[PDB]
Amino acid sequence: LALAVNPFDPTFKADPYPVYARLRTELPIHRSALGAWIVADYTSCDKVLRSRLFGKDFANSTFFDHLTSMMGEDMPPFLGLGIDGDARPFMLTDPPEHTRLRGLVSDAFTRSTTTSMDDIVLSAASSAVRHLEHCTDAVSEVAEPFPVEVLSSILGIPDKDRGRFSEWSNLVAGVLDINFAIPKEVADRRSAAIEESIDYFRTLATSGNAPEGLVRRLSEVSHGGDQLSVDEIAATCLLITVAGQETTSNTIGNMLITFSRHADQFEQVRANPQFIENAVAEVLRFEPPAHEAGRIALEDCEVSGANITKGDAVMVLLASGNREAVERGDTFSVTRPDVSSLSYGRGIHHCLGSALANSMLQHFLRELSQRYRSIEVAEPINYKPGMGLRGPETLSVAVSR
Ligand code: HEM
Ligand SMILES: CC(C)=C[C@H](O)C/C(C)=C/CC/C(C)=C/Cc1c(C)[nH]c2ccccc2c1=O
Repeated sequence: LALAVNPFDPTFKADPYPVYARLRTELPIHRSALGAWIVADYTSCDKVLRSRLFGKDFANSTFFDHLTSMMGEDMPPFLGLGIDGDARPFMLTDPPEHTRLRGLVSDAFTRSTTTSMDDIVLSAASSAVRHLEHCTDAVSEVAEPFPVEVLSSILGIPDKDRGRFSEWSNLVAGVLDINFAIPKEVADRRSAAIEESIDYFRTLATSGNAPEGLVRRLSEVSHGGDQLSVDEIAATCLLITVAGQETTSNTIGNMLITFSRHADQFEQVRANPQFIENAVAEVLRFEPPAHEAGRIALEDCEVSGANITKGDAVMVLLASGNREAVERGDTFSVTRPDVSSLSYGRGIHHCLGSALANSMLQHFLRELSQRYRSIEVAEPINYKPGMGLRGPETLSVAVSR
């Protein structure tokens, strides 16, 4: 009973795994009575992410009404409060809408993320890996600019707007997570940036020669007469700008913390470079940037003797499931000839950007291990606030050639 009260943030934040452990041995599923259900075991986690009895129409759910009443506080700007009720082009939706949007978007997205763009991912990774030896904070000087540079290039942001995009990208990044520890002027400041980047994205799309890249390809995509509207194109641009920022930056920070804590596993990478991909999957497993994915039951349901009611919110603990996805799951091992993970979700909503995040993370680690013999981060680590995401706020790293 005192286990439930334990998720979250009484510096459950700083280390949640032993508590995730308690959950799996004792209380695999429970009503949070903050509001939602909480799910901790690999098998049910997979099961719920995959099932067509669970969806993501979050704006039309009672969940935020409930959360807000419980918190006694107004919702901060959040992806999927959508824009004006319409959370749809944010993929916080179910078939047949999600199906239509996913198909059109992923067709353009892949064409903008092929091995032709690889050189610029490497360039961004190596610059960042290089910045690490003369930075004060690896979060704001290295992890956060790397995905901003990459996405700017994927999207075809013109040279002149790079400064504008990077500023927007900064205000919007926290709109991925829920955080009720956000003053007013900052909600506003962040709201303006949702509005201004949607304004800008429309205009770039309707205005022919957007450079080669995603904005332009989102315009050209056509599946037998079917095609994205211009508000769909701009909302998708924003979704992609938010989706790929803090997930990627948190993971760069967490990767760093993890090789600091396990110097031998790093040694393995620098000495065995054929394991670079397996190591990335392992970081993402051991320290995922998102500890939860969310679902809404579309139907009264049974998931392992638990009784879920139409319209209940279900919090899927990706971070917990992962710790039992492989044998000895509490050991960080980059040599796992395996790497089963929930960090990208499963089923129809499987992270669309996951080949790109993997590419980014792999080039980053490859440059990292080729450039440096050791990395050490100063302990203890301060983590960003928020409900579902986990990664460091600041980071001091010592590095050696
Ligand atoms: C950095 C590592 C990343 C992780 C750990 C991550 C994780 C996620 C997770 C947990 C979801 C929810 C999946 C579910 O509900 O089952 C998601 C969805 C999504 N992600 Fe990411 N992501 C990452 C990087 C990216 C990047 C770089 C992009 C874009 C460039 C991206 C674009 C999206 C999109 C568009 C969706 C919605 C998919 C849908 O509903 O069909 N992801 N990803
Ligand atoms: C998934 C979801 C809507 C969860 C809850 O409603 C709110 C919550 C506590 C979120 C924390 C982080 C979060 C939104 C995680 C899953 C997820 C990620 C990582 N990226 C996305 C990108 C685009 C669209 C949806 C998601 C998503 O749901």
